[PDB]
Amino acid sequence: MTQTPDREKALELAVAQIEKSYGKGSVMRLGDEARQPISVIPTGSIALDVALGIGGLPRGRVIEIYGPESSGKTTVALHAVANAQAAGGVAAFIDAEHALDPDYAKKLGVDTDSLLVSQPDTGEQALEIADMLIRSGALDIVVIDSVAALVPRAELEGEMGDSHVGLQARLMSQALRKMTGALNNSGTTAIFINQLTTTGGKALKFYASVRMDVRRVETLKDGTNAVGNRTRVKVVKNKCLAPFKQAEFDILYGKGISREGSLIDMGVDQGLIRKSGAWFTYEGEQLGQGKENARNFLVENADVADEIEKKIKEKLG
Ligand SMILES: Nc1ncnc2c1ncn2[C@@H]1O[C@H](COP(=O)(O)OP(=O)(O)OP(O)(O)=S)[C@@H](O)[C@H]1O
Repeated sequence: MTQTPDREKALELAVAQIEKSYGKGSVMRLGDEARQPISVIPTGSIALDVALGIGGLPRGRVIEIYGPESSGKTTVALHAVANAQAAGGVAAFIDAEHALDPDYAKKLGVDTDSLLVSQPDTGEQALEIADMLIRSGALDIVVIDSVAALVPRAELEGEMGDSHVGLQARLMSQALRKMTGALNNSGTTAIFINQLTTTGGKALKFYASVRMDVRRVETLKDGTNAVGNRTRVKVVKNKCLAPFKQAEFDILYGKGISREGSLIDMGVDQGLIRKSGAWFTYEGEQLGQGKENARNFLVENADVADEIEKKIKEKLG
């Protein structure tokens, strides 16, 4: 085929016709600029926000965060909550692990007091409770802790002959379908924490519109012991912007995600902040000597912090 121009035009209608029936994120080029909506739940880390493309989590979708135990998910999730919350939004927390610490959550910015919590007996109850709580069209964000802890009724009792094995993947399958509808039809985004899959996974893997692979990189040293960690997240799936994009941020013990720290790391890799060796400078005057001093600077001089964060959004968005 001695073609050339008439190709790019035909390929247009291809994609064009693909999206028209399968959705707008069905086909993409890893290079495509990202589409951008009105609502988006900031994750609390400008780095990851600019790796999700839309600058934060997508409403009306189902998000999946998975990875080793003690990676960062619940933090990354609780943050999403604090944001959705600080915008006058209401959130619920479906607990199947019984491992939430409000003091921490509160430090991150969660308004625990008005944080709706639920602790289901069986897995179905947990998902059925999340359903209506979703159909009310009142919740902004809902997070189910552990897709691996939602044991079906059967297993929880004595089981049945009929045909068992793989009761979750079904409990999930069924659930996910009935739910997907109410989600992308109410504007409530739902987060599913997965503990490192094949569990109830499969189902979710596909329904999920954004899949996050969270993992700890190093144990952030601090001259002393260990303030926080160096988490690395990678959107393995993302129907809202080109996927396979990754980000890294710090999680200070008891402090949570270091917004400021991200402000700096993104700052330098965007030319807005300079590095005169150990020295962190920003458009003239100095920020400090060493990322921590820098961070410690931004944390209090919160007035400038916002300036920098503001500009990075005018630079990429
Ligand atoms: N209650 C807490 N108090 C102090 N630090 C915490 C607390 N919960 C989490 N962290 C820190 O945050 C990081 C892990 O976030 P987690 O909430 O454990 O998320 P995961 O998403 O890692 O969670 P499991 O799956 O580990 S709860 C680590 O660096 C922890 O030290």
